[PDB]
Amino acid sequence: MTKIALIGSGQIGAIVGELCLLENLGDLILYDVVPGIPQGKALDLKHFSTILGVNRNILGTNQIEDIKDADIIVITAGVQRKEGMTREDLIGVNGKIMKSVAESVKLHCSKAFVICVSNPLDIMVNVFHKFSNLPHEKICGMAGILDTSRYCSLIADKLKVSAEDVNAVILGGHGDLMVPLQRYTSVNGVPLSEFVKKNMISQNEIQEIIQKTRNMGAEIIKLAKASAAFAPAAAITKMIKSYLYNENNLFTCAVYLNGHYNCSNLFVGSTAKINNKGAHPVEFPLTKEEQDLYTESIASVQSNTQKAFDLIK
Amino acid sequence: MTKIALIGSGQIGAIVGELCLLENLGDLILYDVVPGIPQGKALDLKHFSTILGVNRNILGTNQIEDIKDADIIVITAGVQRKEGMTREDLIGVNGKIMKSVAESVKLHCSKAFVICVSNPLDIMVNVFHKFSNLPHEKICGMAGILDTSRYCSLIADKLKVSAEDVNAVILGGHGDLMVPLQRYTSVNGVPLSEFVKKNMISQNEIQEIIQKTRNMGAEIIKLAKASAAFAPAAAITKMIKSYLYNENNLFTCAVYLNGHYNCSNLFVGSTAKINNKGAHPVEFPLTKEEQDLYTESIASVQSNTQKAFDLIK
Amino acid sequence: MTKIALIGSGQIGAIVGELCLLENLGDLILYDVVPGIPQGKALDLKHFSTILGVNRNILGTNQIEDIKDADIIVITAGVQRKEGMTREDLIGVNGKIMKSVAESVKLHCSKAFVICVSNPLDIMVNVFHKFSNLPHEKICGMAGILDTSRYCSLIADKLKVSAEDVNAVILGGHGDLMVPLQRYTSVNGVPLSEFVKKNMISQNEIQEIIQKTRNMGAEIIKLAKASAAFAPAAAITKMIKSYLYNENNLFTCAVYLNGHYNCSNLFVGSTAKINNKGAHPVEFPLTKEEQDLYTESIASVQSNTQKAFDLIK
Repeated sequence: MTKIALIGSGQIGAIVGELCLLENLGDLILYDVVPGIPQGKALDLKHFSTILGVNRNILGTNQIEDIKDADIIVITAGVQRKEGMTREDLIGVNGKIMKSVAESVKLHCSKAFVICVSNPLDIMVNVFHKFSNLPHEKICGMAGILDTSRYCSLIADKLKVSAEDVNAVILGGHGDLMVPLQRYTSVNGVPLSEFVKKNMISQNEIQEIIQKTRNMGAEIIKLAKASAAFAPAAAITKMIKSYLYNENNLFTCAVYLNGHYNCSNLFVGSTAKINNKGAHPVEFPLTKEEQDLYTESIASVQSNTQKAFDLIK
Repeated sequence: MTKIALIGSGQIGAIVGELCLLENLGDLILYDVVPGIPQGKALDLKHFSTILGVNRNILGTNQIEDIKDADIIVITAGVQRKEGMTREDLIGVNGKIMKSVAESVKLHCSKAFVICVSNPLDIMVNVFHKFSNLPHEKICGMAGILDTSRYCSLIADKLKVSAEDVNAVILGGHGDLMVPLQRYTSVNGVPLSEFVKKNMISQNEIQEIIQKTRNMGAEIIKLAKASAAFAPAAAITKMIKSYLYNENNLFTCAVYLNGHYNCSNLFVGSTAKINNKGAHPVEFPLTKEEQDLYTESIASVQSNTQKAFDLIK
Repeated sequence: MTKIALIGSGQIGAIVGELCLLENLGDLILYDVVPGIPQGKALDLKHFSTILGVNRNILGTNQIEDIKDADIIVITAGVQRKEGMTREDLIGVNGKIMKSVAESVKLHCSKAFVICVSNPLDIMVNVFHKFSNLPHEKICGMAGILDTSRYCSLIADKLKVSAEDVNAVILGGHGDLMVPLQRYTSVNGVPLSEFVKKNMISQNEIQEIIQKTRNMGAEIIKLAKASAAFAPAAAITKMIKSYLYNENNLFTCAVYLNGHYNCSNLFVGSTAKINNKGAHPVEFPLTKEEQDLYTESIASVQSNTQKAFDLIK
């Protein structure tokens, strides 16, 4: 009975649709602006479903009114960045597309939980909120779970351990001003600081890893000649799952801050729980230096969000 | 008989129109997309003309077909940057506007000489060339004359001399990668190097001046809460005069390079002569270090020009 | 050595400063209440000066004490009217600002010649006189030259002649009660009445022109979405020139009447000469009907001037 609507049928959207079919999360509605594309991917996904014994319904469509009564909405519509571009270079073109999608969600399914993915991520979440007229808890963007997977993946490689239980918090905008927290990084419970004391990893090796985590999005674009698709989709699916199954998991994602971390009235990457009712920020006690870094990231997201609103007229 | 068409009736356009009326350079056509604005400024400029005894014709219009048979075209249409923004942040919105203007010039007056001013300058000149179908010598952008005026103005102040005969060459993009050439700076003929030997100015004071020249555009935006208008207009007028009167003056402006300075197929800030036939680059013998700096500037302009073409689809 | 102080660094002030630099009339002191604005315009004006080979000094300031020893003072401080407003609607807010400026001039440079421009013009001149404690010949307001340029410009267009030597007298307040004098309108010496006899223009066409001249201020505001700036500045610059160069030109401007045209103890738009010693009214022989119209205008100015003094407590 659950309806999952994918607004954008590119790489990310299709793979999210694939993962949702693998876990039987819901019926799919594959939407795109380009005719034929969603209908063809929906065909391929039905045949996939038949081979793997999944039976959920899949509809490919160019009529956005088919999004009605979606429980979940995943928004990937928009242009992706090429080599040499920043995520912020898409601000003009994607802001306008995000506004249009917002307007469509507004009239067709105002009760949905909305996961935004178009870049630059944090900025586009703010745009969607502005024109959608949905409650702020019902809107978020995925980024932190991707950046955290990259940072944890690198930490795990340097320590010669499974990535499976390396956890971390990364705060801030999905961009160069991310703030990975060493204090909030653990290996099956054991703080990262214990591995520095044991000389298994050095403060310089960690700064290196933080730099690679920042540039990772660009590095994949350079190498693969396309932006990351699989990890983003997995991250999104994890947020969907936490919402549908009321799991109340604690992630980093772009969420409405409201007095948390000395910030108010902005969507930005932060620690949050996701459940039945949506995405809810949680404030943890930062050091001065940590909060300073986080505020600096918040400031960019503030500026660029204003820039985005301005360029929409 | 000469027709001067101002595509854009903001600050810069109006002042250009004013300066053109002061020197009797031609009849004006004031064009803008926004209804009423050009017609009102035209009324003001008529009254100004009556007080100062200038008698040229002035037409304010929203019909871009009135640009027919313009001998000169000055393009200021586009958005200006606000505090905190770079010129490059306008790339998305202005590239689209510049293309549209290009298309209009193409069908309505293909024989005009075209001075582009919309930011980011060098990049927007390349866009205009691409979609206008005009010869490359008939297109340029003003920037170097403005940057030079700033640099020369600061040099003059430090040396306690008249700015009147302080001349200089600044190569490269109108941006943070400008290359002011100390070797090609003189004070009524006397090279700048003579003033360093005489201890009237130091190498550090010069580097300070170069930095202020680079940031000057932003510094005026911060202070005046609007971008510079008088100096840009005067620089534009100087280039118009050099074309109309066949003066063959040697400026820096954004010009088609074609094997000059190891660069081909790009409009970028360079040394050029302007006459009856348009803007013609001239190559001077640079040192390795000078050319290295210039090539680095050229590279940005290359990248960002590609970016601009990409974002136009 | 001449110092010209612009009290108010908006559109008009800056353009006045521009025109003063073009003719080398004096060093500029750009004052405004708003921090940064004059300093930024002064930068732009220096760079303008450098391109055009002008070398006068230009100081942007928020310290009104920098107005000391100004030979000339131009006052544009104040709020401008928007669409649908009359000039008289500013009476409350501008009267207070004018008083403050008066007080500052009083203590910092009592020997200056003062050209007031804030609206409603005639009323604000009277306010400045009251609180400034300067001789009445050393104070005037520009308006007539602007209204005359408009009327002459329209008469020139209808007669298919150069505006260059169409001259006219317009008496009275800068407002709906202007009194253009047909009898005192000539085309290179030839009275307007000769062109009516020759059927080149009709009495109705003239009344039409007079109506457009009255509404012209509002018509620009409507079309350009801002009030006229180039023509007001040129008028101002003309009055500056006539004072500095002792020209003894005969204009219409707001001047202290003292038994002239049956009026005493009021600044109001009238025929005057400007020279070294200030603005001096001159009475010409009016007809009964002309004088009646003029007295009616003078009455409004009287009333509204009283209103202004009242609203200042």
